[PDB]
Amino acid sequence: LPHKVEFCKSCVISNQRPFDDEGICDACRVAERKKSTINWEERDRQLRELCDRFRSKDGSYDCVVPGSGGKDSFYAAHILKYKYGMNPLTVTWAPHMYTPWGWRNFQSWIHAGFDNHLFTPNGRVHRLLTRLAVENLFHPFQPFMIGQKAYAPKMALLHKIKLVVYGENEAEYGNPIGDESAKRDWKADDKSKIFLGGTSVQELKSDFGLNDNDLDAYLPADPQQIEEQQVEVHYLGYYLKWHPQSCYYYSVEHGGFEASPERTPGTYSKYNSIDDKIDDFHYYTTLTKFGIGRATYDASQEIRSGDITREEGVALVKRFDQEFPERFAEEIFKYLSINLKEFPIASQMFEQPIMDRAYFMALADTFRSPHLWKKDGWKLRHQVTNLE
Amino acid sequence: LPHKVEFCKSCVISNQRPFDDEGICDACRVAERKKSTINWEERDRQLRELCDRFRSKDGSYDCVVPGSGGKDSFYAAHILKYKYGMNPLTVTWAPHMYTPWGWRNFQSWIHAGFDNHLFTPNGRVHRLLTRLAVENLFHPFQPFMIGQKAYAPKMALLHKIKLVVYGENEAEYGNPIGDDDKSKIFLGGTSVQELKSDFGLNDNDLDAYLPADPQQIEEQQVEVHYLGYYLKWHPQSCYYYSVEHGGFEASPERTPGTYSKYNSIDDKIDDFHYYTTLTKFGIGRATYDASQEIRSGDITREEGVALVKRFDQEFPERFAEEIFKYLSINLKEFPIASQMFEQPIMDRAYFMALADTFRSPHLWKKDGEQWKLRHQVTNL
Ligand SMILES: [Zn+2]
Ligand SMILES: [Zn+2]
Repeated sequence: LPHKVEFCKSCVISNQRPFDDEGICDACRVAERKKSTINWEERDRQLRELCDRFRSKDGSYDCVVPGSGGKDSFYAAHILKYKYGMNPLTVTWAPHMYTPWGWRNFQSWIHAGFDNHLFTPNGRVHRLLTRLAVENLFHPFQPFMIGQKAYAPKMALLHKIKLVVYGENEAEYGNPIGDESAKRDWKADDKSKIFLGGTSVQELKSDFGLNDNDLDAYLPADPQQIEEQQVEVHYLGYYLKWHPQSCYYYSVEHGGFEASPERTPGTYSKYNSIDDKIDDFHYYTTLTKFGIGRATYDASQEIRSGDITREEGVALVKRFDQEFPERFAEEIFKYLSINLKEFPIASQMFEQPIMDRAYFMALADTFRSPHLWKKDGWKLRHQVTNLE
Repeated sequence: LPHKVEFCKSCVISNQRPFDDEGICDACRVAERKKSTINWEERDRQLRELCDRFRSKDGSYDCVVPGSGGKDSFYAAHILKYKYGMNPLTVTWAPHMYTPWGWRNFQSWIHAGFDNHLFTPNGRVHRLLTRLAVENLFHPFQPFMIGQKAYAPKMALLHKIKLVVYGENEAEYGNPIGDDDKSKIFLGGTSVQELKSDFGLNDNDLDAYLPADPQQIEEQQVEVHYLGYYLKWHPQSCYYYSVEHGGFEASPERTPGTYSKYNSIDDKIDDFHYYTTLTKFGIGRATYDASQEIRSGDITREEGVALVKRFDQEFPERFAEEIFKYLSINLKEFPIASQMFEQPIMDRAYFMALADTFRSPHLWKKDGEQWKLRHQVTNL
């Protein structure tokens, strides 16, 4: 039985996303606590000492910066190279489907002065795992994120680079390192012990025509090798005050970063996560499953940053959160389609291998919980509201 | 003093490209020798036990297939995986500038069932080295080719893969295998010493162009094989195969300087590459395409001659302006290197003037304001 929907009284987020005694999410408390307790000058000195520790004296890379060429990864790599005198190799786990602006931003990243190693996993395997994750979990990104989180550490192992810097805030407030990942390497020995897109590796090979090579790209970094090679993952948001709007204007100035030419569906923003077309369906699934769409996440980030008030947040959520993303829907349906030509085995496992709109909407219904949705000739039972 | 231009009597190529006693290029004789002496069934058997030797059982990659997702690299990876039961990692040294169809073909490659590791070198460094190679050698691809040739062996070392298979004919006919003072080493006609000294580069900027460590190659038993040794390589076959199995997309329009639509269509700078070879050697893209098709038996020397006469001297206008911008070394992106150039921002007039400085009078004669070739290939 699911929890009754309550909204946080600082941001516009709900308790459904996968609160304290004043009804405030941990996220608002961490942001507000950081906006008093953090001395950014002494964090700047810690960054300069970390760079001194790792900076390469020869012509080798001293730094791995993962990212898609979005405003955050652009800021991270650009400030590490041209302000802290680092030599980052940039590395990209490929999106499902490049947006035009997303591809231009990836190129602008490279053309700001960076080598880039882009890994694009087997497109057939990726589509099958994405379709399975949509069918089983209504979570297209589930397999993708397993590969993404593994990629940068594995790339540091391959190029024998020790330092990995993510252009985002730390996972644990106060700690610039993350290290938990070892539990991913164990998850194994058995058939139905490991899972991918809500399907066991055993049944992927058994029934969907996959082999162990098709899954090599998704395996986590070997923790023995990580420890052995002294690979350290750092979060640049620990060391530098991370402000998305600042990263946008910085990336426009120094890189020619291009915002989405039109408003991102489901939200009001134009420069948050704009490289992957399937991003649209990701926020539709979370909306369907948890009653909170993309405008909720964007407005919550902007309320904590101090760029908007909770009242403007509530107005934006009300206007945009329930918008369906039509622009790429048809390409995405084709991407999710498991045809006989490309998938001689896997295609037969699906009742409707070729996805259309009606099938996707029917599938969405099966993830729409009646404690969040009531029909109107659908509508949220509970929308975020302004404070009393 | 340069050699007087003679054309080969089998194909339509000249002796200027960087002949025997019947006036036949070595390339025509080697194609003739191959279409007689080669038992392709026995070459197929040799391929099957190259594959047996290297095939991986533990679900790791057992081979590296380099390429851009053009018809050849598509064929190589697709036939190795789906016919010879290999598990290739595909590997791409990025082009200067993706064509739209080129990028869609690279994606079609990945979506035919291949993991791909794409290396895109520092775009500023690449533009500066390409502009230098254009100024000094009239050879935009020179630094690109150094990096490209190094890439696949280095990738085999990184992923700890032993077998590298190029989707092309062998370099040496008959064998399928390939075998401190900064003012000594050169890149785009410029020494490493002067690149760092005067153009604002460091050792890291040039790391991507360094060759594979030969000690590491020998130690890890990395073998480069050429698939054209083992399989009868026919460009047009690779095209129709790649269309059938991958949705390979030809150029929507005829490639400038030639008649073809699916030979090397991924890099916009490919246009200027064939213009420079024409300017320096009197032979453009139609000469290379027609010569290949004459040896394959698909056209006669006379059709070749007609195609060279109509297409070889075409200037590639479609991407000219984007390429001039690509070669432009502005102050924002190159605060140091920009000042080294008399005209940092390239335009058409500067490119044409620079071309003139490479147009040798033993190959080109003026006719009013139109350059014409002193010697064009003839039917004979
Ligand atoms: Zn909150
Ligand atoms: Zn010849």
